[PDB]
Amino acid sequence: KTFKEVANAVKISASLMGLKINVYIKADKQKNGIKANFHIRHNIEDGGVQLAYHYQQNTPIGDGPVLLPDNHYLSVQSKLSKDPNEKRDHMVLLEFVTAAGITLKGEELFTGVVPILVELDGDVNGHKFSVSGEGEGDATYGKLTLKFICTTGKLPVPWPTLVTTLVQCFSRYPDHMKQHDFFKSAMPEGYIQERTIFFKDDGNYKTRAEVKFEGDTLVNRIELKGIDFKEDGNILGHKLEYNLLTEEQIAEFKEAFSLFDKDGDGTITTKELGTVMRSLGQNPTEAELQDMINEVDADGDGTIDFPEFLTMMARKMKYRDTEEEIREAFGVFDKDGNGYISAAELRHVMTNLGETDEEVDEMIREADIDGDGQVNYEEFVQMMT
Ligand SMILES: [Ca+2]
Ligand SMILES: [Ca+2]
Ligand SMILES: [Ca+2]
Ligand SMILES: [Ca+2]
Repeated sequence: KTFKEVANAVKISASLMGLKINVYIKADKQKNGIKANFHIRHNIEDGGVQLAYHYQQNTPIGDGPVLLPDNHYLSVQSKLSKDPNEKRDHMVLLEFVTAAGITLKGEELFTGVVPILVELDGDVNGHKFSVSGEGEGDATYGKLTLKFICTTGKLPVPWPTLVTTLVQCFSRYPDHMKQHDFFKSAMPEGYIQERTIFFKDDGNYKTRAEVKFEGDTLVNRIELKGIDFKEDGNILGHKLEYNLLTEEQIAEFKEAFSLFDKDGDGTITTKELGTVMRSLGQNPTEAELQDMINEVDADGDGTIDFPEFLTMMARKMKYRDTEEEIREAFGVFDKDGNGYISAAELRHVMTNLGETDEEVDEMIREADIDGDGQVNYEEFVQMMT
């Protein structure tokens, strides 16, 4: 087992304990609708991550009865691409969205393929823009395919920052979760979707959208206002990467999986998760272990099977680690907090994980760029590439 593999297991253990990557939906009885919260992580060019914290409210347009759900989440897989024959400033989007997080007439409008139209008018720090999108949704699979054009010329913000704003009625709700689909229940009259999106260390978007059928088209009409942005920051300075899977990356995912799946049955149970977390000096309760599993447990059986684990690792490719998360993983090895992983510290962790003085020294010696016999933060980072 390499230093890289053990560090990777340590990061995934902390991710399973703490990372919240889903779209969390709650009933809002006062508004006869829902609230949601989630965050997005945008990759900054030449390294680092820009966090976008989303707060959402949805309220029905009509007086008809709607479904108010139990707490649950949407799990989003999105791919951004370019149309090689498109000269206009554009974004091609493919998304698969599935509801989970509940353990084991409007819906009728979504059993086939539904044309979509999106229209956005934006104003960020007084830079105005418009976007038009079209494509189709196939809620049977939770599938969206859209192409968007900036109709005003050059988009003054990165396309990725508009993805969440630019139709959750296309989400796939599993059969055991159909009563919890507010979005389809509000159709065809539709819903108002409002957000505030906080770009950490930068300004915020405020959005208001009407999502409803106009004939047999699902239309999303949006207004967006951004205030308090930095003209040279990551958004108005265009410093976010547009978009982002090797056999090697998959094999690394599997090596991590097999450290949790100690009985080799192809699933990770609360007991198995607990065993690893206790070995890294955490002490989660049964209820907390069940909540960790729930974040990843697509089928709601109460375990993480192998494909569930690989889906989570694939989705985590859009959630680049923050300094604070990497410092936390470093800290599991750097138990005395002095900024240096000693051979003693690496042996303590390796031992606790059930993996010779020469083998430990050898591991240090590989990561130890500066030759001091210890691993500092910068060397830890470099070792994980
Ligand atoms: Ca197992
Ligand atoms: Ca499962
Ligand atoms: Ca230390
Ligand atoms: Ca060193």
